[PDB]
Amino acid sequence: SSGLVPRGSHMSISRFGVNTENEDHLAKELEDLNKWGLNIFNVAGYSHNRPLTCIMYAIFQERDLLKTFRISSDTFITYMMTLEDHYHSDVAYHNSLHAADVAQSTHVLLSTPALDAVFTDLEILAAIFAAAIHDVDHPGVSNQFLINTNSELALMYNDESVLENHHLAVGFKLLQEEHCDIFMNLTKKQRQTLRKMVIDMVLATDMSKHMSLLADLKTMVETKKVTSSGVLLLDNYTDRIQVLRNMVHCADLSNPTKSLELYRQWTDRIMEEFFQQGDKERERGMEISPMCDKHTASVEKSQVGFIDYIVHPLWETWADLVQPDAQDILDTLEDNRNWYQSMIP
Ligand SMILES: COc1ccc2c(Nc3c(Cl)cncc3Cl)cc(=O)oc2c1OC1CCCC1
Ligand SMILES: [Mg+2]
Ligand SMILES: [Zn+2]
Repeated sequence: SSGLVPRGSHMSISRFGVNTENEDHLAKELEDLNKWGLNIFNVAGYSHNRPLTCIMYAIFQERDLLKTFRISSDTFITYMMTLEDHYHSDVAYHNSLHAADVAQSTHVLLSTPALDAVFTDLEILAAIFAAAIHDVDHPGVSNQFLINTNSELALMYNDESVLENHHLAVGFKLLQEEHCDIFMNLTKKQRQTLRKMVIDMVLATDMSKHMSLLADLKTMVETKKVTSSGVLLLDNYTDRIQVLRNMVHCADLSNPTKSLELYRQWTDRIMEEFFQQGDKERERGMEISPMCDKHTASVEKSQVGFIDYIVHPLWETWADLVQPDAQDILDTLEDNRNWYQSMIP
């Protein structure tokens, strides 16, 4: 059988989009599965554009989660393909590629030396799952757009974290489609605890919560306890879920910390989507939102501002918490900032 599937499994790699011509190219790419340098774009190209299902399957075999929580390859692949299918392919940034990137990045962060032996397999399961569903069924417009157009969703959720709540509703609702219950064999107590942790992590991806989230994290860094070997000590549930909230938030905001080659592609996609919203706003006779105007946009300048006000402050604190594990991410982020700095017209 293929090294891409569990030993003795009947699962066909062709089921999740991989041809024999790309098996080796993909397996090579997957040698970087546990590294920040992994190229999710190549993975997507080698799997008929199903990077989420592909990367999640690799992560779950790597972390032995299928065996730990008794999830069969069939159930897993059915759920993942169903979920990936619910990410809008025609949305420039928030499609399954973005989710695959967050999942993969979350996967790498969970293994940072400073956090070793901190999380239970269940917490690990919830973090990666949360990352995978965090933007499912995203429409390509912001919460404010949904609020202004009196979206059914916005009414339903009282204008509070409209998208995020929706991502959660969809992510869990799909567990009920045919052969999609990947949590069937967890105990009742485990499903309850996982639900709560996922809800927590996905709501924290709401940007309007960023400031509050960053503040709490800085407070934790202050009182952090560590072992002789230098490993973080997160005694209680509160500290663990707070770190996980921040971990997924960091993965969501990890574009500028990746190689410049990848970062630039991520930047083109987000700008393209923002412009899509810009056009939608014009078509509906609304005021064009900031940066959603392709005509008065300043891409380079905006990236620098995004890094100075949002990304750098967040990663500087994370780097602080898991010191010195994130120093490289910190340097790459700085190198990338200066590049965009130098490209401003
Ligand atoms: C690579 O460039 C990215 C990538 C992602 C974002 C971004 N992502 C998110 C997140 Cl993390 C959570 N909710 C919504 C968005 Cl759109 C937010 C956000 O405000 O800006 C993002 C961003 O840069 C923006 C494009 C011009 C200035 C800001
Ligand atoms: Mg989101
Ligand atoms: Zn996201």
